[PDB]
Amino acid sequence: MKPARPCLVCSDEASGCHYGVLTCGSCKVFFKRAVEGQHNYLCAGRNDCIIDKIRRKNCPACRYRKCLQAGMNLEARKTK
Amino acid sequence: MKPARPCLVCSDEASGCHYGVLTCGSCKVFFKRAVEGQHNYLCAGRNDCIIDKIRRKNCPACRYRKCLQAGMNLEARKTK
DNA sequence: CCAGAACATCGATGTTCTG
DNA sequence: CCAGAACATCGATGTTCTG
Ligand SMILES: [Zn+2]
Ligand SMILES: [Zn+2]
Ligand SMILES: [Zn+2]
Ligand SMILES: [Zn+2]
Repeated sequence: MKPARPCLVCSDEASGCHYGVLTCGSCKVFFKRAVEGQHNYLCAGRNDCIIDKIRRKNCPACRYRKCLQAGMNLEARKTK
Repeated sequence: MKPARPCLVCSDEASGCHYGVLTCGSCKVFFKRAVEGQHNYLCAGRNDCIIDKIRRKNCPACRYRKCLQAGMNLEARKTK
């Protein structure tokens, strides 16, 4: 049992730099899926929901904001 | 005077009087499924999300709770 | 009419592979 | 090493059916 190396968006076990920030493998494909298309989702609360290995599923909206705020960007850990 | 036409739990068009309250196809099933099944429903906000035709999938814990506040009951009968 | 079973669909996640 | 396709298995959800 590992000392956590925590994903900057959800606190679950990071897996490497993904799109510019340490993150587990789910935020990587979440973000990739988010940016490419229609992220018009709505918060059921007050635009500030907690996140954590269970609750990242609850609010897509907040999760997308947490990706942005932590610096994820597509042509990063890449090109120019 | 009373709203008859829409779901008491998510404001989607009701399908008849299920387990005690005017409701839709979904909250009916959801309700039974809540009570009987063992789950993990965890609010990510403050235990007061807006449950509606689209944010209802976001917090099932709050859907459940809205269902008990509104009157749904399992041993509750039939017949118009 | 309604409860409840069936059926079908949503989508997150995890793996392994290439370049 | 990361990006990003493929393809899998699930849990949660939701609609239409049949008694
Ligand atoms: Zn994460
Ligand atoms: Zn939120
Ligand atoms: Zn409903
Ligand atoms: Zn909630």
